[PDB]
Amino acid sequence: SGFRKMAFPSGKVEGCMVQVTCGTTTLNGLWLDDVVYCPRHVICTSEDMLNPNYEDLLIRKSNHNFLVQAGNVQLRVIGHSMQNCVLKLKVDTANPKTPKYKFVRIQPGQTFSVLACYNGSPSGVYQCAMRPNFTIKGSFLNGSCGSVGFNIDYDCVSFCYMHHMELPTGVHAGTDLEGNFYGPFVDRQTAQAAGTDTTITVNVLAWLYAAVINGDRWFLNRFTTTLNDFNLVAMKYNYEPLTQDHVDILGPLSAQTGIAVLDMCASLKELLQNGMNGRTILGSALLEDEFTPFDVVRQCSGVT
Amino acid sequence: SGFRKMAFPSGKVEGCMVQVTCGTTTLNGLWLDDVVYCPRHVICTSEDMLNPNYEDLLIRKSNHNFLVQAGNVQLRVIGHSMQNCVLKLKVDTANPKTPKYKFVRIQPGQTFSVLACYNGSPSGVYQCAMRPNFTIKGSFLNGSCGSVGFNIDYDCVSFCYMHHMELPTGVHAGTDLEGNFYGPFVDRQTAQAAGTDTTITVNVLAWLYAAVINGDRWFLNRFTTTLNDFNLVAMKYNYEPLTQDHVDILGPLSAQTGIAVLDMCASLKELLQNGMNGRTILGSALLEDEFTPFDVVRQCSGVT
Ligand SMILES: *CC(=O)N1CCN(Cc2cccc(C)c2)CC1
Ligand SMILES: *CC(=O)N1CCN(Cc2cccc(C)c2)CC1
Repeated sequence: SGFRKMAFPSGKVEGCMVQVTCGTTTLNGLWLDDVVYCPRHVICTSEDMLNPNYEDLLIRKSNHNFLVQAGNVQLRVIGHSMQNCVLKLKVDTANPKTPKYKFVRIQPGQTFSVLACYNGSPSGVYQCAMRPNFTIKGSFLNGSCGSVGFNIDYDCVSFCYMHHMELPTGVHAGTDLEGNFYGPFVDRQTAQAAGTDTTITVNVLAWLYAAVINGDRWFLNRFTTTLNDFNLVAMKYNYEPLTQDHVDILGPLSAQTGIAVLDMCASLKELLQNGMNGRTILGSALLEDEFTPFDVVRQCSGVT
Repeated sequence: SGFRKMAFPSGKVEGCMVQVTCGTTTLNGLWLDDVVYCPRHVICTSEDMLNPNYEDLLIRKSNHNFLVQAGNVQLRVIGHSMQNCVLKLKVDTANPKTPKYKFVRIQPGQTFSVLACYNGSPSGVYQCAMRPNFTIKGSFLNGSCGSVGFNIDYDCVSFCYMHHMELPTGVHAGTDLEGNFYGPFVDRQTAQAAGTDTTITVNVLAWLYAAVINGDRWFLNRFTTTLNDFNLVAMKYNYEPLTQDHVDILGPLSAQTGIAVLDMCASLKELLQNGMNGRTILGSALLEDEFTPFDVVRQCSGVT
């Protein structure tokens, strides 16, 4: 029993982190096989960051200008290329700690673990969600860029995020491992405002299911609703619209608890309309939206 | 910027987890050098758990009855002993992945990471605090026993917790790695109620400092207080008394922010007396007490 904001064990990713230095700029890289992936802004001075021409800046860089250190051992760079907003550095040595891996581009509302790193060294691990506005609410200081987000399926790491940017509002933007930004963001020191941070409705409902499974049941009421009726309330409260696909995805939690998805929708409706009245659910005084239905099943079933 | 509930990277501990099976009971063990540490209740049937005599039960067990598996490789048990509520299994092979380590017995209010494991396999990592009633609010299913809590100082893992028990109220009890329970709990299926779960005041104040550093400042007010005056309010709200030792420990956060500890006490006082009025601090609608002053400094300074 108990329900915690839980990250994947980070060991397999820890074994992949390196330091990348180009001139005076140091950030983190991800060493998989004989390729080191890092943000392309490693090649910039902060002077460059106002309006960098990455293709022009990269012409001035040779393989020997990319200093790649894995622990206290230097890797030999034998090629480099830009793919979107990441650099790929070819090294002469396959990472012996390379796990089974994939590169995935996640959807908004999907959760992942971040291994925060500085100078190629792991500092901590936490759980994030890709927000509906394609930002993430992370914990990233200067030097953290190139830190990655991932999911683990038994022995396979799916890398979904690399950290590139802090918006002036203190939220985070980054890329998949093909170097494509989530959302409309660019690796430029410019006016970039996030859109509406809407609540991930399917995640809240999953977490209400997690609450019932763990004995927090005070919010269960006598009501039901319809998708259309619920969605009128969701709109009013900046909640994502709930789709039949979302209902289908909650089916297993519905089955385990015997609470129909639309009945749990009606509980959520009353919580939105009435608030918590100073009560808590799984130790929270607000509705948590950074657990997926898959996350709730996993934590409630104990998958390794 | 941003502030997250952050666990230590778990790789060094992942390399230490094994499966221990005694007859039909399987839980987790911690393999350090040539010793596997696990809860002594591995030797019980659930029949035994009402009033087990561990010394008598252990007489019936030989080295060959303790099946220890590290990945899919079996370890040879060459000795076994009971120390308090843990078994120490001597194996013929030093764990090659043994990190620099210590065993520490933590104080209430201290935070640590848990690597939740099932059948010797890591499932997830989260951050806990030893509560003032010597319980922890964890996420532990059947098979999770022998999962450990730890802190990391650069390259040294300090193991502070092993998971043994769920109280009927769904909170968690366990031992240090000398097998001494935190609090008054016993490894017996009996009536064991937790005392008052008081709020860790010094941790709340640290997290208010973390909020100010990260731009959440609405709760800062025009007031100060005294330790004695604050402590009258702390008592009323089931907050731990604040000591001058706590004030001394907050000194660095005081210095960084230029907010006197007693001024931040007066902010906390008004928050206790007035509530959040539907506002949030670092994405929370309640006062977070599972970050130590050391944790706030680390996350705010980026230690690896
Ligand atoms: C994440 C990290 O380490 N950072 C330090 C370098 N910064 C460079 C930068 C890139 C893109 C936009 C801006 C404004 C700055 C990024 C943060
Ligand atoms: C943590 C875990 O894996 N558990 C399964 C075995 N249970 C045995 C037990 C020990 C002490 C008290 C009780 C009531 C049960 C513990 C939980």
